[PDB]
Amino acid sequence: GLDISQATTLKATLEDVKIDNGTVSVDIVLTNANGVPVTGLEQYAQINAIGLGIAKLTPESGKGYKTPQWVSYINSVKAADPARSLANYSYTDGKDSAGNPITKEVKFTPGDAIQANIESSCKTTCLTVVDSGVYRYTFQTNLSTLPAIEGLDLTYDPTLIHRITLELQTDGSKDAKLVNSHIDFLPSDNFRVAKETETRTVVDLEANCIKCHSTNYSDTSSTAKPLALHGGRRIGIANCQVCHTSYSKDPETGSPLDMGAMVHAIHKGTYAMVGYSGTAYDFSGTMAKAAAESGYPQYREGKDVSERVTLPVSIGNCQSCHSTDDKGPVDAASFKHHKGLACASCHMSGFNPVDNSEWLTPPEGQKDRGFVGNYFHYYATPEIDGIPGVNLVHVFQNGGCASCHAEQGEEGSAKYHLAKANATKLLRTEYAYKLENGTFDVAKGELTFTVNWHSDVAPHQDPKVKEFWVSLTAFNGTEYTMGPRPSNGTLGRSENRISVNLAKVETNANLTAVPNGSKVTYTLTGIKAVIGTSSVPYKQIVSIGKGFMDGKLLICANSAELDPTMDAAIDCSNTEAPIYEVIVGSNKASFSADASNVTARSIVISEAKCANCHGEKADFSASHALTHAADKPDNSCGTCHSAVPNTAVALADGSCVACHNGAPAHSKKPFERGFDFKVMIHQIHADTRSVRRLTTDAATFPENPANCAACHDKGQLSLATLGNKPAFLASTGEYSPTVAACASCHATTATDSAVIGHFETNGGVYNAAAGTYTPGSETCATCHGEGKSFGVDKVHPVKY
Ligand code: HEC
Ligand code: HEC
Ligand code: HEC
Ligand code: HEC
Ligand code: HEC
Ligand code: HEC
Ligand code: HEC
Ligand code: HEC
Ligand code: HEC
Ligand code: HEC
Ligand code: HEC
Ligand SMILES: [Ca+2]
Ligand SMILES: [Fe+3]
Ligand SMILES: [Mg+2]
Ligand SMILES: [Mg+2]
Repeated sequence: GLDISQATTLKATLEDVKIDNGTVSVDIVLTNANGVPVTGLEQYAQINAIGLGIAKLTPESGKGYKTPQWVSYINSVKAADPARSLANYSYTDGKDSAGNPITKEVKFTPGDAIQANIESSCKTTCLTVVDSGVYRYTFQTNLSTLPAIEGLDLTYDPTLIHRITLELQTDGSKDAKLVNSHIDFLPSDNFRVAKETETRTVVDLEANCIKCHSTNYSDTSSTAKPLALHGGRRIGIANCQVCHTSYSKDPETGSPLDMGAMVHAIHKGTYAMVGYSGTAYDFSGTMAKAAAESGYPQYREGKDVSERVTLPVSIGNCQSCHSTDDKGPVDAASFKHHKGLACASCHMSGFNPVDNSEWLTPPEGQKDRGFVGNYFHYYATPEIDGIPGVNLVHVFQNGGCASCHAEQGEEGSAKYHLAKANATKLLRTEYAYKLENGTFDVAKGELTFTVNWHSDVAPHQDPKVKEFWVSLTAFNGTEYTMGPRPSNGTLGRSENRISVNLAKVETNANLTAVPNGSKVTYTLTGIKAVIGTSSVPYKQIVSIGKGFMDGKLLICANSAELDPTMDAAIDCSNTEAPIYEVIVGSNKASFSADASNVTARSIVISEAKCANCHGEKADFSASHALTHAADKPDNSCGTCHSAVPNTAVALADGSCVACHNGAPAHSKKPFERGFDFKVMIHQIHADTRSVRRLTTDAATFPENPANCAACHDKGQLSLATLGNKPAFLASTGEYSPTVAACASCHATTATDSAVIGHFETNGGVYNAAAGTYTPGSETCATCHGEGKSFGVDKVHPVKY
């Protein structure tokens, strides 16, 4: 009491107990959710797995500090399956400068390989009940009778910190009756629990991975996507680390299984390897491309997986995964120290000591540092590096050793990796500004507003300010509407938006700036529109007379400034240094007839949640690269199309919805790739968008898209006023607001006419003629609003 077969939850800790003579054993305390010990395991006919592993944490040395690494005592040499040993291939991608197609090559090194593993085949056979719920595992594996493996030192050493892991699973259970636990200890100190500061953690699931990954292991829905590997049984980092060691490899490809090398390459979209049952897992998507383009008979659609990982931050954004704020692992700084496979996993993509065998020999009369060392020291170039434009050899020759080789508490290559992110923070603080409310004299066509700038050197006088965009958008109090595309006007070519570069006051005849210390008052004139049936520029700005103003300031920063006590900002016309751009947003101010506030548009998503995956203050100019991207936002087509820059900053306050709303202007897309913000964002992240503008690859969303709480906070989906918004008029017809929201996943076309009829029965319109919907007519909220009978929070797999 209580019997395993009536237990609904298991919790286990193998925190307990220890070994001698090479013979290892450990106690497993198996209990309830509440903590009633579960009895009868050792007899149980419904056990799926019981696995235990053990490993020592060996030290490493070289120039500077290098972190310790796990060695499993349990290992074996695996041979490659001949028919699943992947062949080399190539594929076309893009054109060179002459306009000729570029061919890329992907290369492998199939061959026998070491793999760390655990003890899985024993199960109950190794168990002796010792107490209520408390079992005892003695390893079949003895530390003394371990078969030698070439290159690997497997000798037992009680002075080194040690790990044992448990994976335990019953009744086919993906969560409730699944456990991974582990114990680290120091055998020599009578097997005492290791201090956090003694073992090796490096990354923590919650501090480092959860910002993007789902850990809803029990998720039953069709779109579940929890981070649980190997049939669903492996979920804890501490467990990964025993098998995914620096020496393990996939024999079919030569790919490393080292945890860092594997994790960097997966998220960079370069990793490929063959796993259980000969399934090829290609994280680049290029295998499927090659198969399509020239044949590749080892790729089997519907069994092998070849899809490009689409990471929502830069692979250079280390803080996404490695803590720098001292609230993660105590050994978090491990990422600052050189380690061949880690460094190579980004900078040496696609190279190997067989196809790049020259790099095994240093240049004449230089020291041999191994394959990776020699690349970093001698052979790397900007044209070939895994991060294009990077020059490692120049840092070797010119930047001093402490650039990569770090003593404990030094920065090492982190000085290069975090430099732009750090300077970005400082410059956003230093150039912070406030927009005051504007006074719009509509009959005069004149908007006056004041910027509270950081100093008495105004934006147009500061050569480190590349551009300083302020955009104003009409807002009628219900929802933004872009409207039809007008003919061009002096200030822009949109009915509802004007963007003006305040840094170019001296050459803009419509713009005046009057400084008063730090405060600069700007007067923009020529905002005039004849109101009738025709589309004309500023038509809504003029007829509504009010709305919002948003700032997007671009500061030029010096990419060669690495010392954080120096000034990062640099004169934009400087020619020595490569320059990168720092973005500084603002408050969202109002404009109106007397400069009083305009009530804020409702907030229906969480800024912080977008930032979990995209990082803080992500920029989306590059999302506007397809069409008229080089047109400036004060100039004709660029008013809407610009990427230089796109003039929105924040994600949750409706800045994007100023354009991405239910009334796209011209060359309209159909619903199934529609322009309206909720429709677009739902379709991208749920892979229901028929076509993405800039890539043929579907987003690889690391959460469950039906987990509404990935983006929405509790209380944001009441749906109470949603039916009062304007319908979304797509190319072919219009869709009422709640319909557009739900059908973006549920019905991107009229495939299932029961769903469509459900919409039409309850006040909804779906691909109807323009003007059919009357705001107010949808009655969706009564049943689907949060907390109702079929509430969006009850019916989807949410985790708030
Ligand atoms: C206003 C036009 C709407 C819209 C846009 C939706 N609903 Fe409903 N809905 C209700 C019930 C009882 C179900 C079935 C529940 C179940 O089988 O578990 C549904 C189903 C849906 C869906 C899912 C359709 C699909 O199979 O993909 C969608 C997208 C949807 N609804 C949207 C209940 C109600 C109501 C109770 C009287 C009301 C009113 C509405 N729904 C209104 C709307
Ligand atoms: C030892 C029992 C393992 C533990 C614990 C974990 N993994 Fe693993 N994994 C292991 C091996 C030997 C292999 C290669 C198999 C081969 O055929 O050569 C892998 C493979 C992966 C992969 C590649 C994709 C796949 O084959 O499914 C991934 C992404 C992976 N492993 C991840 C991973 C994670 C995150 C783990 C902790 C939750 C983890 N594995 C534990 C062996 C073992
Ligand atoms: C998740 C998508 C990551 C990003 C982005 C970066 N790193 Fe990483 N890194 C990650 C993991 C899961 C690990 C393995 C930890 C382990 O159990 O081995 C690492 C490891 C490294 C290491 C090696 C650390 C060590 O073995 O002690 C280094 C040197 C490293 N990472 C550097 C690094 C840099 C510079 C990054 C930004 C440019 C970066 N990593 C990103 C996960 C992820
Ligand atoms: C990054 C651009 C580096 C700079 C600058 C320097 N070194 Fe380096 N070195 C680097 C790597 C990635 C490696 C491989 C490490 C591995 O685990 O494979 C090496 C190797 C060495 C070694 C061997 C011992 C070791 O620390 O692993 C030595 C002794 C060494 N490098 C010396 C060295 C010196 C003297 C440098 C300044 C003139 C120097 N390195 C710069 C990366 C980089
Ligand atoms: C991807 C997760 C990486 C890992 C692993 C490593 N580095 Fe890296 N490196 C990466 C990026 C995205 C960049 C460019 C940074 C930028 O702001 O543009 C770099 C750059 C470097 C540099 C500077 C190169 C130059 O300025 O020309 C060095 C010296 C460097 N990287 C070294 C290095 C070492 C030694 C690593 C192992 C600890 C290592 N990198 C891992 C991305 C990634
Ligand atoms: C992780 C669970 C995410 C959450 C939370 C948010 N986004 Fe996302 N998004 C994610 C991925 C993996 C991708 C694909 C990235 C790629 O390179 O293709 C995206 C994509 C976007 C895009 C499109 C970018 C492009 O095609 O140019 C947009 C505009 C976007 N995401 C916006 C966005 C918003 C506003 C979110 C909060 C409501 C948000 N995302 C959350 C991963 C995740
Ligand atoms: C008008 C001034 C815009 C604002 C403000 C925002 N976007 Fe936009 N976007 C706009 C247009 C005219 C286009 C068409 C394509 C082009 O290159 O001009 C787009 C397109 C997008 C897309 C394309 C997605 C796809 O079809 O797969 C994305 C992902 C996108 N825009 C994102 C986006 C975000 C997140 C914005 C707020 C930061 C945003 N846009 C503002 C016009 C305008
Ligand atoms: C805002 C008032 C716009 C201005 C000014 C111009 N365009 Fe545009 N365009 C706009 C939208 C919202 C869209 C997407 C419609 C959708 O439903 O997704 C477009 C589309 C195009 C296209 C099609 C390619 C595409 O990215 O979808 C083209 C070729 C195009 N726009 C050209 C174009 C030109 C030449 C303009 C100046 C004469 C111009 N656009 C202005 C919105 C707006
Ligand atoms: C977004 C910025 C991420 C963070 C932070 C981390 N991961 Fe990730 N991971 C991300 C994406 C977009 C993908 C592809 C889509 C998907 O979820 O399948 C992944 C994938 C993985 C995998 C492979 C899963 C599989 O198919 O076998 C692994 C093993 C993985 N990610 C691990 C992982 C770890 C350990 C992280 C913290 C150190 C982590 N990721 C952070 C996006 C993001
Ligand atoms: C991030 C990738 C999202 C996930 C996951 C889900 N939604 Fe969403 N939603 C997203 C955005 C960018 C928007 C528009 C935001 C804005 O400022 O306009 C929306 C909007 C909605 C709406 C309209 C709500 C309203 O305006 O009153 C609804 C009804 C909605 N989303 C529903 C919803 C459901 C039920 C989800 C889980 C199945 C869900 N969303 C996921 C972004 C994201
Ligand atoms: C993508 C992010 C979605 C949004 C937006 C909406 N829904 Fe959804 N919904 C989505 C998925 C992938 C699923 C399947 C979940 C599962 O457990 O397999 C669902 C489920 C439902 C259901 C269940 C009943 C049914 O007949 O399917 C209902 C009733 C439902 N969803 C309603 C609904 C409404 C009203 C939405 C707009 C407010 C809506 N969903 C948005 C994915 C997404
Ligand atoms: Ca394999
Ligand atoms: Fe035309
Ligand atoms: Mg002027
Ligand atoms: Mg564009």
